[PDB]
Amino acid sequence: GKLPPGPSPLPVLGNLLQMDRKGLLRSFLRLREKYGDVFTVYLGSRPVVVLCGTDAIREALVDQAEAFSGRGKIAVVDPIFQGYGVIFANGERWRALRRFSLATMRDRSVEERIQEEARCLVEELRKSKGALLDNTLLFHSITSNIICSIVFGKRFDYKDPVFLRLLDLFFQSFSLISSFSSQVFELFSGFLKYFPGTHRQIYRNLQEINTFIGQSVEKHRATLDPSNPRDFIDVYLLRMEKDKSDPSSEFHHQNLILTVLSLFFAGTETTSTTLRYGFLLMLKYPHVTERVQKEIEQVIGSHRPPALDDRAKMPYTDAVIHEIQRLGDLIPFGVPHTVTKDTQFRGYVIPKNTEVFPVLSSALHDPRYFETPNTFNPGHFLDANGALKRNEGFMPFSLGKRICLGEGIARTELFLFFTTILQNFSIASPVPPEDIDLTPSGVGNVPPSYQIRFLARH
Ligand code: HEM
Ligand SMILES: OC[C@H]1O[C@H](O[C@H]2[C@H](O)[C@@H](O)[C@H](OCCCCCC3CCCCC3)O[C@@H]2CO)[C@H](O)[C@@H](O)[C@@H]1O
Ligand SMILES: OC[C@H]1O[C@H](O[C@H]2[C@H](O)[C@@H](O)[C@H](OCCCCCC3CCCCC3)O[C@@H]2CO)[C@H](O)[C@@H](O)[C@@H]1O
Ligand SMILES: Fc1ccc([C@@H]2CCNC[C@H]2COc2ccc3c(c2)OCO3)cc1
Repeated sequence: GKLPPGPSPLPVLGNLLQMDRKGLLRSFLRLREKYGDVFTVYLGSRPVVVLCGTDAIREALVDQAEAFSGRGKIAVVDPIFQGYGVIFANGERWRALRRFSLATMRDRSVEERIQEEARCLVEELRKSKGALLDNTLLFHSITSNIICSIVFGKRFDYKDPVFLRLLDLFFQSFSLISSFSSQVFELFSGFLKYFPGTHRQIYRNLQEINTFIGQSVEKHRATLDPSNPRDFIDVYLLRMEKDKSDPSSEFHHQNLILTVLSLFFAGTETTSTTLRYGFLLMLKYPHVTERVQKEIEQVIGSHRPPALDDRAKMPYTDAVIHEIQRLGDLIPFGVPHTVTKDTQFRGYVIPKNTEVFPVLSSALHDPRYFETPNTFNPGHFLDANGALKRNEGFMPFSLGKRICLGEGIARTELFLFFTTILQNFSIASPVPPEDIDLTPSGVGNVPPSYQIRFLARH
């Protein structure tokens, strides 16, 4: 057995010279062209196995789900997470935190917090009276507020300057994490960590968030009612007490800080940018947005708030959302995995702990599953009867055991925010549809910034 084929590497520099300067995603797509769907690339001196196309990614993450369930490190944030918290934990630590986190958030429901946030957002947008605005901040705020409501048992006002201060420096961290400079850090951190760069700024920002999280933990502990836990932090503190006699237990303070940080880290920016991309497509394609508001009117009407049960009756809107996520492609080369043991895969052997990237973009644009993969097309998700249809290339949340933990919540946000906004508002912008440019990144693709008006309807 051996590793999947790929370009021969240099000793310190790995496959530096066979990389493309546009970044990792582009580097991977060009190599795929030369080497096939499964290949090995050296990021500095680390071998990394790259998976492209729906079928190879499913063969790994679904057909050998356990083998492929390891988590690989992200150099720019590892000095913060250091293998703690739900995202970056491995083995028994991960299993315990993932089990605990799923059970905890799945119990005012999440749906209800979302409808309340959407109600707050609409009330805020109305105050605009159709003024031009950049919706970036509002979309960061609504999605952060869903996580806040789950973890801290509260939401924050849109104009709260302390919320906004922390929000700003938190979201600044995402742009930085996505930059070319950080991508270079992913390859050569062993050297570059000794010099100034984005990694110090990412570190400082996230540590400052950890400080605030730590203060809210103290405050929760001081006011705790063990009979009536308020939120994720309360429930976790009760688990710490329950496990206090087990010194092997994963429920300690560091896992708590870093699990809370993980939920904001994974659950805010992807959701927010999906919404922002969505509204950019809805300005580019008024006929779609018109059909979505027609379906809203038929199913929901103009008086009551959308509810999640509405989605089953709204295949067209559901299909529009699927297509926004697909074309959005917000995590285009996945989040690194590792194999948890020596692994046979398509006739190659992948040694234990080798890093693997599932290149979700190449599934999202797979021409086997999407007739017009580069064109916005809700028909990709609709059958001949206009009913929603599952699509095997649709894996924006990934697949298998590491599948997005927040998938259910994120989809509920997407549905209720898109539909609650479009129920109450129509949209316009200074840029005619024809000149709207959808090209982003890209460790995470970021849409252009744009101006929009929300025009209150009857
Ligand atoms: C449109 C919005 C979202 C998208 C497309 C998305 C996508 C992803 C992806 C691609 C992964 C990597 C899975 C893998 O390792 O292969 C992931 C992991 C994760 N996601 Fe999401 N996400 C979104 C929103 C959220 C939200 C709202 C939450 C929490 C409320 C969240 C929580 C997490 C967590 C905690 C992990 C680590 C899972 C693990 O390692 O077991 N995500 N998500
Ligand atoms: O002088 C400071 C005053 O502000 C306080 O507000 C608290 C709030 O009660 C408290 O809920 C808040 O917690 C901050 C949690 C950190 C949130 C970080 C996330 C925010 C959303 C985006 C992702 C990151 O911190 C504030 C710190 O001040 C209290 O309102 C006052 O009692 C206090 O006197
Ligand atoms: O990590 C060290 C921290 O120690 C204290 O906080 C601890 C507390 O010392 C520690 O008591 C607490 O664990 C208790 C959590 C739930 C208490 C269980 C109770 C159940 C009812 C019967 C009494 C016990 O965890 C906190 C997490 O920080 C300090 O308050 C913090 O400032 C300090 O950061
Ligand atoms: F589990 C999760 C981990 C990281 C996220 C990030 C959250 C913010 N927006 C970008 C998401 C992906 O970021 C990555 C992707 C691959 C990488 C990378 C960083 O550096 C080199 O290889 C989301 C969920």
